[PDB]
Amino acid sequence: EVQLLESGGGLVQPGGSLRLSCAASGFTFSSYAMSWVRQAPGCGLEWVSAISGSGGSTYYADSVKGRFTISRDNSKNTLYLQMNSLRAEDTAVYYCAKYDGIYGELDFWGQGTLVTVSSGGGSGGSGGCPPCGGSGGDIQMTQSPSSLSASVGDRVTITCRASQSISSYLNWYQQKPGKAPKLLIYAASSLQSGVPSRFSGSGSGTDFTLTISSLQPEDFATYYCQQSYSTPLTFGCGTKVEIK
Repeated sequence: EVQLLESGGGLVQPGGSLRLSCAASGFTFSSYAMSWVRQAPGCGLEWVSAISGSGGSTYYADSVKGRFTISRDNSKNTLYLQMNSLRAEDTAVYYCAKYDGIYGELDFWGQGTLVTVSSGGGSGGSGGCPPCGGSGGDIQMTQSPSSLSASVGDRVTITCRASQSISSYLNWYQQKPGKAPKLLIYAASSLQSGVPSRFSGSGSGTDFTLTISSLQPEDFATYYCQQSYSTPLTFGCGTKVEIK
């Protein structure tokens, strides 16, 4: 079993510091880049930072540049996120994820740790949900529809549009309430091992589709697309598939 176990969340005061860790096991740690991905309460997925397998290259979303430091200890099989000058808007669950060097999908996720940045003066400082689908200079991911109502047995198709051509470096994830995301499709159309055959994807360039050929009860969840063409790795806003 691949295992990723995060530690270090908790309550922190604005301006304070936190150091997250993620202990890896069940795969050759130094053979994979790793990512941190966060999800503010009731919001979508936002990519935070990435580090190369050697540790020599690091990448950051612009909102955490200079405050956050990603690092790794390949002898200890541990990934770190040092977070300084924390802001209310950093409140989120933080996930570490293993990155695959060929297609760029995040194929295994930890279970997340909750970071609450608060001084008790109201929850409005967090700014609510951030702008999903990307920010300044990012590849924008437009996911449609935002929500849909369907029933067991229906065929449903979700679409995802990138602001530039990304060839087939597009991934789809499923997230159930209170759970970490799970990779469904990578490279636009390849099924991840263990994923039911009722899921399929297609497309290349800017336009992509995810189809569930027959909606089963366990498939009511939120689905996110994600481009892995270029850093910052952008997630769509998500489609919620709910019962009618």
